[PDB]
Amino acid sequence: TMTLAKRFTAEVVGTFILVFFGPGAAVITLMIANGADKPNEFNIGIGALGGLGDWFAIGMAFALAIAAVIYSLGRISGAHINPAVTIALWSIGRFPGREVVPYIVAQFIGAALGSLLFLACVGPAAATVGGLGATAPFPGIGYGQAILTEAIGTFLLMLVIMGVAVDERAPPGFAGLVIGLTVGGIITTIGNITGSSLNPARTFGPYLGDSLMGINLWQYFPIYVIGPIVGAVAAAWLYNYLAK
Amino acid sequence: TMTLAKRFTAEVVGTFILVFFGPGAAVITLMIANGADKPNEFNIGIGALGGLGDWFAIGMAFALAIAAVIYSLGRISGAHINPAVTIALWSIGRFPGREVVPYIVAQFIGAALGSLLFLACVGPAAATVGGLGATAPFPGIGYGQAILTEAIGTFLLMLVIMGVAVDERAPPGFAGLVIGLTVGGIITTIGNITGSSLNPARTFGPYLGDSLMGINLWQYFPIYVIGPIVGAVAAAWLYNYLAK
Amino acid sequence: MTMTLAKRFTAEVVGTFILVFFGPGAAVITLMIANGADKPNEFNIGIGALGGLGDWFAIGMAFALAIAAVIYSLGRISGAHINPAVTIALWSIGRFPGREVVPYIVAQFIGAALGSLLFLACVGPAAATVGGLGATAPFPGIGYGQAILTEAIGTFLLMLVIMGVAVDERAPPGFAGLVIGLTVGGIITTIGNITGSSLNPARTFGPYLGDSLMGINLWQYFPIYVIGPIVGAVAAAWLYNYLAKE
Amino acid sequence: TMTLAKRFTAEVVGTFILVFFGPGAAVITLMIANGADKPNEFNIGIGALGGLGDWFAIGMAFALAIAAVIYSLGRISGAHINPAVTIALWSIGRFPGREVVPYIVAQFIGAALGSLLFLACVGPAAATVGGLGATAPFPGIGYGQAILTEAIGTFLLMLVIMGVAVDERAPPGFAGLVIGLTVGGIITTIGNITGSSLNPARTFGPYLGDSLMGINLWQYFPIYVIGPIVGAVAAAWLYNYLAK
Ligand SMILES: CCCCCCCCO[C@@H]1O[C@H](CO)[C@@H](O)[C@H](O)[C@H]1O
Ligand SMILES: CCCCCCCCO[C@@H]1O[C@H](CO)[C@@H](O)[C@H](O)[C@H]1O
Ligand SMILES: CCCCCCCCO[C@@H]1O[C@H](CO)[C@@H](O)[C@H](O)[C@H]1O
Ligand SMILES: CCCCCCCCO[C@@H]1O[C@H](CO)[C@@H](O)[C@H](O)[C@H]1O
Ligand SMILES: CCCCCCCCO[C@@H]1O[C@H](CO)[C@@H](O)[C@H](O)[C@H]1O
Repeated sequence: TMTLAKRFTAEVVGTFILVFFGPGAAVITLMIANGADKPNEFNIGIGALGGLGDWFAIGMAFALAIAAVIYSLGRISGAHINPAVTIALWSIGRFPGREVVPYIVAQFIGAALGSLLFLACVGPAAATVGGLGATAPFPGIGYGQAILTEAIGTFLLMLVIMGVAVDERAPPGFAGLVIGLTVGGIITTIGNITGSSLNPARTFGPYLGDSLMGINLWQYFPIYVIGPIVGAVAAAWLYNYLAK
Repeated sequence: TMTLAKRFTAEVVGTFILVFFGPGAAVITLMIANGADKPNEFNIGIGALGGLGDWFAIGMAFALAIAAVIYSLGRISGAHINPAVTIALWSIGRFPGREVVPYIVAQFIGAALGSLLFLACVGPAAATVGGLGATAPFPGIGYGQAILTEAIGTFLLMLVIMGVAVDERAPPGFAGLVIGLTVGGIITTIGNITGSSLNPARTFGPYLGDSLMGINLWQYFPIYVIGPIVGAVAAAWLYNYLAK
Repeated sequence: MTMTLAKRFTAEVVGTFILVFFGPGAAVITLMIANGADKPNEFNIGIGALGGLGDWFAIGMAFALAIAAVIYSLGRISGAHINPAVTIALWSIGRFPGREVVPYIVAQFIGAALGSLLFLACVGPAAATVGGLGATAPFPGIGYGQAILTEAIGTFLLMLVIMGVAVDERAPPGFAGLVIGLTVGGIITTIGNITGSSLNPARTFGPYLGDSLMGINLWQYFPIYVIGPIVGAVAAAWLYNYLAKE
Repeated sequence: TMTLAKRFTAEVVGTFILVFFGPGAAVITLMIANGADKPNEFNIGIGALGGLGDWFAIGMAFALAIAAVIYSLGRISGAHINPAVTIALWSIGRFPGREVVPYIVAQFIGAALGSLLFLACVGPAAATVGGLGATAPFPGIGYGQAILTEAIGTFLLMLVIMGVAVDERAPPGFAGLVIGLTVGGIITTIGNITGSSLNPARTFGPYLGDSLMGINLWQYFPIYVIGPIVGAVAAAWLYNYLAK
């Protein structure tokens, strides 16, 4: 088992790729669709040109990136790339408490780096037109519902993480592909309701870049901390109850 | 194995996710596409912006969710999340008769919960504009053809379920992924003909929420009971005849 | 459980039926739902009109996931050839009995006609008059010369995968169905708007029958979907062996 | 191992299929979308009809082709079909130096063949309208950023190649599928920034056909040599540091 110093840097490089490519697709969708007829308020540009196919596109950007990361770095850090996962796994005694805060920091640092680097790669348009793919409720969606859809979202994620990754009886090698594809699915449905974050670090990244680029959104941050965690811890604890 | 009480609650939580995310994509497609030019009668808003890609998006929302459920819960309840499967497996003596009615109830309860919760998450728009993703025949499609396409649909599903899940010679671990992706495929073709239900619990959920939200559609329910069961039992029995 | 030929025949019918019901069935539904939308040039015939190339990947995936489903359920029984070019290619390497090539191809053709006809019944005449029963034929500005070459280059990559992940002893077990299907899905996405990406005489036949039954005669183009696929498959099979041996 | 003569001809036939089908999708997208409303400068026709779904479509054309090639030919040549990979693997002492130049030549020859054959298959339209799918920066993207996005791109690729192919502990059989799907993912995000080449041979092919068809673009070639290599070598070396 690799030194914590190396699992930290593994968690950085992982969450960096999560936030570079995942929310990077959301930006590029918005940027190439910018100008097209948005036929109602609920449609904010994503879906304008490719309908829900735009959301699957985006979900798959996320999924296949997430999968890549697990398959390359999972053996090293565990490939958490998400604080809700770390917190959920800790709440079952599958992760050391001493390492939860160090992991989450590694995730946040990685997320900020991915968001900032994407911004540099594309130009200011990435934020002013793409929002750096930051998550926030959609037209006609309150905070109440926003956390609930984020909890129901991250509940299904963690449930798969238990079933195909943590459980001794899980078929080896499927983990990365399954976990990622699952996220990809969740984004397709949940995307146009809350931006399907499922992940505090993945929300943080853009929020920083945006508020660095003049666009302050931290009002909505709790939705992406409370929602994901209550979903993940719920999933983790339910799993164990059902499987013993 | 796990107590029936726990396989029940496993079947609820499974069918819940099946109906939350699967038909939830259908709703969100319709909602974001609401207002766009529907260039003929046959196009009812799905396909309006993203063409058949909208249907594949939707199918994948389903497929990846279904897969997630099998990989997480299949080890517990069997992950039937569908009464036609349960009835088909019983008709081969692979499932105890004592448990078919308890399973189907668990499925229906889970389906109503997933439909209701999605509704709460989004708002009334989810029903009045999205129809809660309920299945029903498409423009120029009679009841005769609607049960036949639903049979031909659920026939291919069950056939895979025999071939990659029930059969002792099936390559282990591929189950969840293959079965889900297969559904995904069916929806892509059959979607704009009957809404590709393949599943009485998956049709029931929306139908309840809709008729709770003022939109009564139970006229069409037999198409999604008869069609799927005749398809599933036909597949199960054909499989065994061919494989011995 | 090496099942009787009678049962591998009926397995090959039920397999090629699902291949032609769902595969070309997506192509029809694409056309039908997109019917009326602005086709911004000649090369766009309605597929791509609403969902761009995403419409072609949608269609390719309808094919791929159906093909995959078949292999994983019936492969253990008939071999899940569901394609005469495959049977002929495998025979040309002595991996399939000559006595069973003609019986296999007939099973495939019967299954393909049944899938095409059943889809037609399911939807209505619109399925043919508007959807063309998803029959393959060259696209605007594509000659017969190029149409067979793109169909050979197409089915060459298919058969090459079939060798590598299904026929070869050293292939990782269980991946076969998924990989072979997804591969087809890939080929359709690129080749689709050039020839309809048939890769398969039985898959072309099905629609052609239904169409010519519904008044739309297209057999002029059938050789493109017999010659092209076979020359591609037999080439792939024979190249594979040359590369992988002694 | 098979003789080098046969691994050469294996690398030709592989990179041929990479460039025929991969960039072949890009051409067909452009050709069928030719004429449609491009609602801003950043949208050059890809995305016009199917939004980002057009980019995922293209990425999957690539991914599934790449996967096919590894699964069929990887056993023979290693299925590099990419000079940056060969050069990266050499830099770790996993590939013989004597074979790096021969491999790269095989790749280039195979790429030129695939590009030329596609051109022949379709007609001049393939170049004059499709650009033979050649990669080049997008509107508002400088050379500085173009190499950085291509490095960040090919960095993720090689990182997966280490994790699921080179590493002794990698789950067997997942290689082809995972590596290809990963590329597919990268193209979806990076596509509309640089054309997501990740690969000198894959850029070369089109560039030749194009400059044969009157369209000279070699001004941009360094972006697709420097970018990919620096990304691949960085990834390879980082991996080993993290995994020992
Ligand atoms: C205990 C409830 C905490 C809320 C978790 C958020 C995800 C909601 O998920 C729900 O969890 C419930 C558990 O009570 C189950 O009864 C429901 O079927 C399930 O859909
Ligand atoms: C008929 C009088 C009873 C109230 C309606 C059903 C119970 C409340 O339920 C709510 O009703 C709203 C409609 O106003 C919906 O938007 C909500 O999503 C639904 O959950
Ligand atoms: C018999 C079970 C009652 C559960 C309390 C739900 C209260 C929602 O209220 C009512 O429910 C009734 C039954 O669905 C119907 O009259 C209407 O759908 C609804 O207005
Ligand atoms: C240092 C001198 C060693 C000479 C052996 C070189 C032959 C390489 O061998 C090839 O390598 C590929 C990837 O590298 C493998 O995947 C292939 O199976 C194999 O054909
Ligand atoms: C240090 C001596 C140089 C060895 C040359 C490479 C030999 C090929 O080694 C090969 O590596 C591949 C991964 O790329 C795998 O596909 C093969 O299973 C493995 O045998």
